[PDB]
Amino acid sequence: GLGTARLQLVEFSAFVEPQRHLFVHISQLESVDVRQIYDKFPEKKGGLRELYDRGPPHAFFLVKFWADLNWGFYGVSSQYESLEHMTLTCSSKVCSFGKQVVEKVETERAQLEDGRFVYRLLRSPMCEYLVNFLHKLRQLPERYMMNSVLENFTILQVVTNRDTQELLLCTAYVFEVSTSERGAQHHIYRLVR
Ligand SMILES: O=C(O)c1ccccc1Nc1cccc(C(F)(F)F)c1
Repeated sequence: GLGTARLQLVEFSAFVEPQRHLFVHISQLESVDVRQIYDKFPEKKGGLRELYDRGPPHAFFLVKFWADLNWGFYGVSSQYESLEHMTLTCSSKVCSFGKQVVEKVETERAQLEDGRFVYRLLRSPMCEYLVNFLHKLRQLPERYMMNSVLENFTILQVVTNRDTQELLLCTAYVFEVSTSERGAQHHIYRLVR
């Protein structure tokens, strides 16, 4: 599972609507050495290397997506849950060739449902930089070219307890493209050193 004692990812998805199309989808464990990816994110140092030093290390995950790009409103939907009532800050950074080019900061209040608290961030509009980027990527004539382009782009999500500023979840994403026959796919990994 992608999660800690305090906070779990229930569902994640990114999509376009005119019946929607999902680029990637997680509905709800191998490891990887964070040193192998230090370079994919800034040495900002709000990038990965510094965050990991201050831990906790069990809070840090890597997701590799093989996206489905064969298909307007662009959106992202996240759902988390916990047994504690919290307020969350969710920070998402896009990084391109080592440099942070987007930062999006959102908060969500716990909601009571079925004996647990859920934190629903639903249909957030995907930022414009990403929509435009996806429209170009969609044009490329060959899957191997898309992957070459995508090798230089990563996303980092940082979820903290807003009232204590404790990190609860830190997730790095990296991306390739799948063929239409093989649909979207993901693999989740703990990060270690
Ligand atoms: O959608 C935005 O505006 C977004 C902005 C900054 C950082 C991440 C963002 N969204 C996001 C976050 C995680 C994964 C994906 C996607 F999977 F769509 F690429 C998109």
